[PDB]
Amino acid sequence: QFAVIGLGRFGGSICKELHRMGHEVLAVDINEEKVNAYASYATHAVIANATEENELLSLGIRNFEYVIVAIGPNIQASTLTTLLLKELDIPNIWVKAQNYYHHKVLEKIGADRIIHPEKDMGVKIAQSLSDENVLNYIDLSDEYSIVELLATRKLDSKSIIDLNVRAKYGCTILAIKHHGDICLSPAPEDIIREQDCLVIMGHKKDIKRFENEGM
Amino acid sequence: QFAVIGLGRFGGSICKELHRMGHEVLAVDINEEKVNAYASYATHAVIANATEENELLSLGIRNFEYVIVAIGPNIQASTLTTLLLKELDIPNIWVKAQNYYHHKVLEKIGADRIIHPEKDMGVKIAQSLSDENVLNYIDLSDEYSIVELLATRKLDSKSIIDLNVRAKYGCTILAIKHHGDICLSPAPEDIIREQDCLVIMGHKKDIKRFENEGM
Amino acid sequence: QFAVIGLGRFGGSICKELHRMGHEVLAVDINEEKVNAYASYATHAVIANATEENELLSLGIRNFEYVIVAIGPNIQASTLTTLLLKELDIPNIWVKAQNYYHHKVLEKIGADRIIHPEKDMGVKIAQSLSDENVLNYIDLSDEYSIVELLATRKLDSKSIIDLNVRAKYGCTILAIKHHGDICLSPAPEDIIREQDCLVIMGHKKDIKRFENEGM
Amino acid sequence: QFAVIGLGRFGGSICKELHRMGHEVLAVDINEEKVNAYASYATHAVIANATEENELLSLGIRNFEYVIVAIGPNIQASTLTTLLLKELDIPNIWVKAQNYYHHKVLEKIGADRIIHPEKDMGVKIAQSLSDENVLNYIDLSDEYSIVELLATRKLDSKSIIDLNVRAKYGCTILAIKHHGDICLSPAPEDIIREQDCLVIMGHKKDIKRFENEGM
Amino acid sequence: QFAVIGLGRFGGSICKELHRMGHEVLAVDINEEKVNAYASYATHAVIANATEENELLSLGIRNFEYVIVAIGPNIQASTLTTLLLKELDIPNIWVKAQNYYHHKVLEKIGADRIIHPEKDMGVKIAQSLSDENVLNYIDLSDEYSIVELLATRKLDSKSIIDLNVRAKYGCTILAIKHHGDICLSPAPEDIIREQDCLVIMGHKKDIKRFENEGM
Amino acid sequence: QFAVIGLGRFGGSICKELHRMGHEVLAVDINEEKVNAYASYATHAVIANATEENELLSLGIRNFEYVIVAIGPNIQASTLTTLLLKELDIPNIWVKAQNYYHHKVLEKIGADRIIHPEKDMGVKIAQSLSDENVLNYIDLSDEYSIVELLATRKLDSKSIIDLNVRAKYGCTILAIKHHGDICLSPAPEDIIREQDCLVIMGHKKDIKRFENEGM
Amino acid sequence: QFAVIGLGRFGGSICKELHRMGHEVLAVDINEEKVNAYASYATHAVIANATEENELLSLGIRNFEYVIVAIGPNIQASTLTTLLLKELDIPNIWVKAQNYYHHKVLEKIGADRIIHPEKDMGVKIAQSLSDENVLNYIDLSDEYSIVELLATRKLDSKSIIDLNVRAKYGCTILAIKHHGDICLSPAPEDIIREQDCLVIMGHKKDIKRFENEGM
Amino acid sequence: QFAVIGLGRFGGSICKELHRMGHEVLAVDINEEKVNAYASYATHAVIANATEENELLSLGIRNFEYVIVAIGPNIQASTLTTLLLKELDIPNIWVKAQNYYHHKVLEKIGADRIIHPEKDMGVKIAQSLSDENVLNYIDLSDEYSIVELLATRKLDSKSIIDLNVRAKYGCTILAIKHHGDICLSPAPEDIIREQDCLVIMGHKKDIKRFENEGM
Ligand SMILES: Nc1ncnc2c1ncn2[C@@H]1O[C@H](COP(=O)(O)OP(=O)(O)O)[C@@H](O)[C@H]1O
Ligand SMILES: Nc1ncnc2c1ncn2[C@@H]1O[C@H](COP(=O)(O)OP(=O)(O)O)[C@@H](O)[C@H]1O
Ligand SMILES: Nc1ncnc2c1ncn2[C@@H]1O[C@H](COP(=O)(O)OP(=O)(O)O)[C@@H](O)[C@H]1O
Ligand SMILES: Nc1ncnc2c1ncn2[C@@H]1O[C@H](COP(=O)(O)OP(=O)(O)O)[C@@H](O)[C@H]1O
Ligand SMILES: Nc1ncnc2c1ncn2[C@@H]1O[C@H](COP(=O)(O)OP(=O)(O)O)[C@@H](O)[C@H]1O
Ligand SMILES: Nc1ncnc2c1ncn2[C@@H]1O[C@H](COP(=O)(O)OP(=O)(O)O)[C@@H](O)[C@H]1O
Ligand SMILES: Nc1ncnc2c1ncn2[C@@H]1O[C@H](COP(=O)(O)OP(=O)(O)O)[C@@H](O)[C@H]1O
Ligand SMILES: Nc1ncnc2c1ncn2[C@@H]1O[C@H](COP(=O)(O)OP(=O)(O)O)[C@@H](O)[C@H]1O
Repeated sequence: QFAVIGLGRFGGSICKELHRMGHEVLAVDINEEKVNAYASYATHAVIANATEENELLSLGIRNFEYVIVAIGPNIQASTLTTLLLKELDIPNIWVKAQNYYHHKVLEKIGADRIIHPEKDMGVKIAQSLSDENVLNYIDLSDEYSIVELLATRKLDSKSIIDLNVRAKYGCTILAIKHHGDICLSPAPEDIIREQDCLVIMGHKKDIKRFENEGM
Repeated sequence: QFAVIGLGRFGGSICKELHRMGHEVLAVDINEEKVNAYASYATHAVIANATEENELLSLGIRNFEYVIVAIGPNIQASTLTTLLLKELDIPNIWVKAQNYYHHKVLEKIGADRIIHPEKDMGVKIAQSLSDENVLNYIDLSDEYSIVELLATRKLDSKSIIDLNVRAKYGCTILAIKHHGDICLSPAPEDIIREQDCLVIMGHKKDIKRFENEGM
Repeated sequence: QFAVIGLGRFGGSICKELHRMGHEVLAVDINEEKVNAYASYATHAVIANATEENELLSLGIRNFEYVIVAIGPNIQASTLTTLLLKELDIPNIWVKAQNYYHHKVLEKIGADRIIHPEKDMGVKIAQSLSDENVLNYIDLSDEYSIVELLATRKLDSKSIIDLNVRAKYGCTILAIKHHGDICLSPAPEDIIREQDCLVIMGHKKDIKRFENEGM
Repeated sequence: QFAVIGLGRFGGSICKELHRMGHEVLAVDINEEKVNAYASYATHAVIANATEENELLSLGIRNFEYVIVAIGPNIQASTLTTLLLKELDIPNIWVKAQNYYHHKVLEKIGADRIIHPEKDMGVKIAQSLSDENVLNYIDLSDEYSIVELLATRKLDSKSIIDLNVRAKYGCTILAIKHHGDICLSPAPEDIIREQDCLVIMGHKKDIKRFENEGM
Repeated sequence: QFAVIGLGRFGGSICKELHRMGHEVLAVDINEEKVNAYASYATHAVIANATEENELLSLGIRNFEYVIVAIGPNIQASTLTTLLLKELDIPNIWVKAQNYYHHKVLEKIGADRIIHPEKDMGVKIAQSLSDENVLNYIDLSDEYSIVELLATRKLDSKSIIDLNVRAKYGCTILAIKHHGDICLSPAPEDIIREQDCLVIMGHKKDIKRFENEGM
Repeated sequence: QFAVIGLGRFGGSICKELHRMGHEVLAVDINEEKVNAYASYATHAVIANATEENELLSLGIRNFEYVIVAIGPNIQASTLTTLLLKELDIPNIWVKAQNYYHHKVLEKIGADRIIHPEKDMGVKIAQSLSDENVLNYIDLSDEYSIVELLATRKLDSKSIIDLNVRAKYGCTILAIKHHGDICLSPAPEDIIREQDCLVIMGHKKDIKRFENEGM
Repeated sequence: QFAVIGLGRFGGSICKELHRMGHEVLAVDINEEKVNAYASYATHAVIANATEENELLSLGIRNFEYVIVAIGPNIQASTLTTLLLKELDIPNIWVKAQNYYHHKVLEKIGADRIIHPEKDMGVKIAQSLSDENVLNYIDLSDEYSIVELLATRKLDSKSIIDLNVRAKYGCTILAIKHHGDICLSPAPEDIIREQDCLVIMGHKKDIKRFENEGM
Repeated sequence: QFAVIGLGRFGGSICKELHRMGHEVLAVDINEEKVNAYASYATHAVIANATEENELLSLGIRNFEYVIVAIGPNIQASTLTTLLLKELDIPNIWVKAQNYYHHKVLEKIGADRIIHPEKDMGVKIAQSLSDENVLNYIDLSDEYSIVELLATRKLDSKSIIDLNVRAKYGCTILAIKHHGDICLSPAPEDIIREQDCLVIMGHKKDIKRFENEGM
């Protein structure tokens, strides 16, 4: 169902995680050591030169609905492999881009999805660092978002009804994680202790306001 | 306030994004072309070898609360710089890891946060790939998460009270995005049309169950 | 001014002819024997892998306004070379296509002109053999053309005013070549002897008619 | 009437085009897929080894006036087949040459015409390259020729009587192609717009002069 | 009397051996180093392209009764030269064949003898591996042959009258070579010691029988 | 029992002939086309790189008593393969040599037999040329040999007792092949007709004498 | 007393030699074949992952005064192990360095001695190549050294009092090795024959002078 | 004058040092990063596969008197390179060996010197560790050596005439290094302070005795 062509920092992780989720994955790599190392982290693992189409045919690459092209240092191999896969009518081809150029040519040669892993992780890191409180988040839209927060001393021993976010800031608390224990959709009587995870939901500026005055 | 030591695919993105957000960032790089290219995407841009202590002193690296070590292909510059920075009492040192090892030695030499961009983006892509429906998500913990979904035909013209997720699956719907318009914490009378964004919250396996039988 | 990347049956001819015309041409080839053989048929001759970018940089390939990619047996090397050249902002990139696919991908990766030598030669030869008389020709458009013909016995000792092509077929005679001697824009009194070259100009179907009934 | 022995890039084109012109063609090929692919582009299509005499006899190869030997990568099949055909008293044997040698031995073993498709296409393209404007041409002799030109801005909105080529350069304009529309033997009042096709006729050097000072 | 056109692994050996036997040989080669190296192993040695007729005339190739064409890597030079030699009415033309094809076209263009050295050496080596004992042999017919054998322990100190091959196996012993000393048509009293050469003559199967039970 | 590692002009013939004799042979070749072509001419045929040890182990090369290493274009692969086989304690390793050097290094790395096909065939052809008559022969020693001759008119209708070779020249007639029919150890009354095969045995110079005066 | 953690080209030799000298050594390796191979060349041999702390504790690694970290293929095992050992208060940790980096991080994480085997052996061999005569040497300081020299013809049959190095060049001869026989601190009457070992001692530039004018 | 084929831990150091000494060195490497990194540490630096003969010819490798083969991970490439160099009549070929086997085969294919760097460093460390005083040493022969020592407290304020090594142990003191200052061939009145460098010369076992009872 899934094929990973490059078993490196990026593709190897995709393979390992897909395998961990319970899906069947065929891992490909030109380097024998990589193939051997991911033998336990994949349904099948094969040594093959991705630059030769007949080898791809030998892999039975057409039997897959999703083929992942994760070759980083070599743009040549990346775009060429993507091309060969595009020849074989692969339904979905996802390729890692190195730069603007790579993104462009992959875009033109019919890549289904082009990923800039470092960049996207970068915006995650940037938002996570800009305000020390947010551990993680998800953007529902340009204006609205759900935010995971690290409780400070200002929130210690404070109740949900005490911190009336639903009216004063128009945001809503979703979950509280305390010492690994978790509380989903907590009742107003619940207490928030410091260093705990607080899951708020609402408008970005409003969340920023609550962060400002509340914590 | 923030310093980016490696201006590559990863660090360059962090610098550019931080600059876009309005924060002041000092970009460092041993390659002159990189420094020149990021002159417009940073408050200041300097050519310097991060492995040389006197150069670090010349940068005024101690004046920063956050220093990001993002050097990928060469572990040398990364761990050595991290070490030198740990000597200079940098409050927060965030470093990009290449493998299990890099993570280990960074962990022991006092790295405040170790990032595996390819790995985490890898698992994100993996989750996004396992189900085409999930557009984005956030993990509250090892077991609990909030998931953004792309509504299918099975969910078309269905009401929230019709899809009783709060009891049948123990999950809760948070938001519905329809043609760009957005509905936060929607009432049970609200209708979900296909191709819309559906924000569910709960246990991973339970959300998967709802995905299986519901949509 | 001109660069030939593949010194084979096709590209080698381009190089040799361009050199014969008096233009300065840099010939490239991965095969040393080929490079040696075309040393006398080029301003400069270099051994280089067209698939390696730095080698292209070493060639000073950017200093050329026209670079010809003539690699036949390997589609990989062809599209790859075209790609690398497209990176280096080469003004005009002309590439040999092997098949429909090759034409497509070259088209998408920004090839300025795509040549099917076999095909065009095929149609030229097809028109040349279909009619025993046609020695050569040029197509002005999809419908109109100028045709060179070999005079038969039916045309022997016939005058231009006798063979009134300007009215009977709407075509015009341009030149008559007799025993090597040549007559341009001949007067109606001129005589056409057999085995001579006759240059007619007009519509294809009309020329075919004149061929059918006249000669 | 016509037989094509090699259905490749070259011979396949000859077969397809000949079939398109309305002539009856028998296509031969050692490869079954090729034979199948040209079933629709030929009167008949047969699987046969051109190096085997009895197979040639089985084809009824003697019933043809023109047999085309187009086998490229393998000189063996080409010269051997040509030889067998010369034995069977084939009226016209046309063979594709790979190099100087192939031309030589085909010449000696009684080939009626030896074709270097890449070479001639090469010189055609070469003349097309020396001047960007010339789209096509025909040489009447060593000194005289008819040339098709691409009108530049210098020729825009210019009349034929304005560009007095018949006296100033001794050349004559034959046709003007404007937006696909075509004008044969145009009157001096006619206007030439840029990017149009201009058909001049005369001496090579004179045409070059007109190209130089005029456009 | 003898001319060697290709001074390689094959032709060079022929030249050297013919020269060693006392015959006068003219060695030809396009490579100067070869010509220099075979100067001492030939009556005369000349640098010449065997594909050029005027050079062949300059060699005085017609003055030779035997001309050997030994060019391996290039089928071109071989068949073309053979052709030119056939034009010049050379009495005997012997050419080395590369494959079935080379044999075919040489056969048709009037080669006096076509040699497949590797192949015939192949059957000799095949017999040499098939039987541990035979040092050399000659086939009189499809069924009858003369065989040279290496004496084993089973033949040590055995007399000819002891090994009655003329009646028991119907074969006849011809010669015995002992420590370089040689005995032709030996008398029945003669002794055969091990590691000596034994020359038997008769039917193949019978010789095999004698090998089986005797030695 | 027998393994052929290089399926070319030399090794392929060894394989084919060994197979023809009825022995079981495993053919190896890195080129798939070669392996396919010799599938019918071998017990088993495998695609394998002879320079790779694990592949050799996969072949079960140790199960063979005779392994033939025949490499023409690449001396490296030859000596390396011979080396690996010598490591695996192969009883008999026979290798084709390209030159003196190759012979030396093969000699030192423990090659069991080194064959120069061109050389030996060269001297055989040389003796075949020295005398137009000799069809075949075998050398018993440096001075003594058995020779096969093509009878001329001088020997026509001559009896063995008429041509007293046993006394006048000290050589002995062994066999006469007459119209394909064969006579072994013929009686003195037997007649020799021209164009028949005559098998003489004796001293080289004496045989030459008999050729001189007799035929 | 001594523990060798990596049994490769470097560490294996250390273990074998230390064992040969009579010291007790515990050899460690993650590879079972290596551990088995060095069972006879060590007091004890154990299979263990040097990156796993509990395994190190199981080894009783604290009971050793000297632990050698020689792991080649990856910096990971080396620095991580060195780190763990520095944690466990190992008295002496000597580690093989891969590059400048490895040296740096080992230096900072408290490595007692960092070895560049290739670097030092490389510069020694380099000295052996720059001057063919010097077989070996040792540097007492930046300026002074003892050098072993290979006697040339210029030194043949020369006496020590003849070559007054102690006064003319300020260097002193220490030993003369002749045909394996050795003379320590030789008297001025002793003779030096060519191809013998000559042990000089003094200033580098002075030794170079003596080499220049003397030999 | 010197060529380095492998720019790794070993060969790279040789190149750098040879360049540092003032000699001209041509550095070769199949990896571009290595070639670029050693551009400043060599007269010339080239990307080339050492296993390809024509590339070696292109390098002008024959123009060198010394060619160093330093390729570690691939024994194949090593021996093949050594082989090709042996073909080109290179005067001196020095190769790094990986193991006993490699040493053997390099020995047989005509390697001029075979180096095991790690082994020698291993034995050096082995001698250096039993007694901390030995910093370094040199073996004059199997039995005799010169040793550099670190003076202990037992040697503090002791005179040369006090420590009569020339008679009691048969060894001779050569030099004393005190605070960086150096004394060559010191007089018996000279004093040795602890932790100073003491250069002894004599028999290995005797030196060991002196170390045991004396220091
Ligand atoms: N030509 C090729 N064919 C097949 N696989 C390749 C080729 N080139 C590189 N790879 C594989 O791609 C991987 C690249 O990994 P890496 O450089 O870490 O990229 P990323 O950072 O995207 O993971 C390597 O593990 C390598 O085995
Ligand atoms: N010692 C050093 N000092 C300063 N900058 C360095 C040093 N080593 C590497 N760099 C810089 O770090 C950058 C690494 O970027 P890149 O390889 O793209 O990392 P990633 O792939 O993680 O984005 C390079 O542009 C380089 O200039
Ligand atoms: N990667 C490459 N880099 C440079 N030159 C190449 C490469 N691959 C092939 N070539 C050259 O291209 C030529 C191919 O010529 P050929 O196959 O005859 O094409 P055509 O039939 O169009 O002339 C060869 O001579 C070869 O040397
Ligand atoms: N012996 C043969 N008999 C018949 N057809 C052949 C023989 N050998 C080759 N062919 C055909 O000739 C074609 C060669 O085409 P190709 O190599 O593309 O030539 P070119 O490059 O000149 O177009 C192949 O499709 C093959 O099927
Ligand atoms: N056109 C030619 N004219 C003369 N000599 C030639 C020509 N072409 C090749 N040769 C010679 O033939 C030799 C080929 O030898 P080789 O390849 O070893 O053949 P073989 O393996 O049959 O001995 C080369 O040394 C070359 O000098
Ligand atoms: N490294 C290798 N491993 C295995 N087979 C090889 C290798 N290199 C070449 N070969 C095979 O050897 C054959 C070469 O045969 P050829 O050059 O005809 O030798 P000969 O002239 O002795 O017949 C090729 O068909 C090729 O498949
Ligand atoms: N994590 C580990 N724990 C223990 N031993 C290891 C580990 N990783 C590698 N080794 C051993 O270290 C040895 C390294 O040898 P080698 O690669 O030759 O290094 P070098 O070239 O520095 O001598 C290998 O034999 C391997 O068995
Ligand atoms: N086939 C090859 N041709 C040329 N250079 C090579 C080849 N294979 C490896 N190399 C080079 O040899 C070097 C190997 O060095 P390394 O593995 O560090 O050995 P060592 O540690 O003994 O120096 C690498 O830098 C690599 O670029």
